[PDB]
Amino acid sequence: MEHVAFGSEDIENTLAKMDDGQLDGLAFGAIQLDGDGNILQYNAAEGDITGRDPKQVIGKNFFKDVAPCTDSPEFYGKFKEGVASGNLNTMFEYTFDYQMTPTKVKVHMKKALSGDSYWVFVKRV
Repeated sequence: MEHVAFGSEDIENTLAKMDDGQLDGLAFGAIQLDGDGNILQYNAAEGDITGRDPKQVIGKNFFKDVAPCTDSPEFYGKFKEGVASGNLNTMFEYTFDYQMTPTKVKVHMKKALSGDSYWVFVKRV
C-alpha cells in the first residue's frame, strides 16, 4: 500500500512522483483531470468504488461521458470555477448514482502541482 492519507495538506507534492502503478496502491480513489475534465489517470481503488474499469475510462470526459451525476453546480460548477481561477481545494460529500448502486462518498478536489491538471480524490463514508 502507498502510505498517504486522504485530505493530507501536501497530497499534490506526494502524488507528483507516482506513475499509474503507484497510484493503484493508494487507500482511496484518485482521478487526474485536465482543465476540460478529461480523464488522464484513474486508479484501482476508484474502480473498486464505482465499478468502472480504469483502463477504459482514460481519455473520456468525466462530466459529459462518465459521471453525468456530477454535472451540477455542486460538483462540476466547483471544478470549473477552480480551473478558471487557477486554484482549487474543496472537500464535500456527494452521492454517485449513475448506473450503479447509489453510493455516498467524500470528495476532495485539488489542483495538481502540474501544469493544468486537477485531482479528484474519493473515499466511502
